[PDB]
Amino acid sequence: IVGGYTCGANTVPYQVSLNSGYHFCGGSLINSQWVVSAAHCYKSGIQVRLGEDNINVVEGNEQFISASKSIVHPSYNSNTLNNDIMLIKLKSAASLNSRVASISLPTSCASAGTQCLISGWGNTKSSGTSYPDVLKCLKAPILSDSSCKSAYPGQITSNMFCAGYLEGGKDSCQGDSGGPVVCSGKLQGIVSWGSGCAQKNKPGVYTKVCNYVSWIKQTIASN
Ligand SMILES: [Ca+2]
Repeated sequence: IVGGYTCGANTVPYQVSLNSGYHFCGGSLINSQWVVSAAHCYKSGIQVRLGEDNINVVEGNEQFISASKSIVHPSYNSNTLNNDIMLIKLKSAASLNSRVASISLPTSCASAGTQCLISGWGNTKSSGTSYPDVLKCLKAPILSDSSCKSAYPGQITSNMFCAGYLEGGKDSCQGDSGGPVVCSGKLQGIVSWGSGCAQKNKPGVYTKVCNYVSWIKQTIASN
């Protein structure tokens, strides 16, 4: 997260860290046994870390649970990043409490102008590299589809939306991928891609979760 603020320990209780020996992507807990993330975060050997603030220090509220199954969306396209969503099943159910909690799926899509919360442990600089150890937060609005398509000609599908600031300075970034965009208490986006980070006229692009609710619910029901 570039240009954000320190969330505070366990104030984003649905945020997860995907660990393969190190943090490499975010995700969101959607019930006691399932996480949603970005398909471009796919790899084998994932451990899901819940209840994290400082990902390099054991602070006492963590739960570490290995993945038993990962399901990349059937139509994921790694070249365009269309359908950049995957589901991860945990080997055992998480213990839900005030600091580890699921985020509701949306019943309706969010409109441009809605303010959302984006969070992650990704890079905090637009030029250079500095990775934080505590969770960072950003409040950002959903941008109009017209402005999104104008920023990224020929690259925005109906399964994507832009959020952030056309003036630059505030954005998600590398290492935030897979993490949540929460608007009015519902999961509306997944950190997916962008051109650099926090650059003028290049806002972040997010997977549009409301398009996938039926697939998520059907998949969870049968796996
Ligand atoms: Ca920790």
